Amino acid sequence: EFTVSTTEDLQRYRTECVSSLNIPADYVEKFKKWEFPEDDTTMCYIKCVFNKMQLFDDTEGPLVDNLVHQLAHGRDAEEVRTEVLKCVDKNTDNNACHWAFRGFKCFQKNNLSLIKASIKKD
Repeated sequence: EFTVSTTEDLQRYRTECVSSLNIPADYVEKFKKWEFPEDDTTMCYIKCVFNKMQLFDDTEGPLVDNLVHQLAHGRDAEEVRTEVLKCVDKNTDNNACHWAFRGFKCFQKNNLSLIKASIKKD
């Protein structure tokens, strides 16, 4: 089942991906600041994190229902879906790392932020 990711999920996934991909220390510092070079190391890191957040599958590609759940904060879901779908394409160069990262870049361009604050009516 799909659950939305928080900052703490992201921190755990970063740690796991850094370990499993043997990411160099200097990349880790950038990643902690949410700064992402457009190189293979970084693109495969983004795929790894999106995999773990169930936002991207290496065969099916971007996972739209899950992305909408992650992005919408329970509001304007059909509008969010419209925006997400603009960012969905096929694996045109047969590199799942590039595929995932292309999605991410399109999210950034369209102001679709996967990790946002939430105000709770207490």
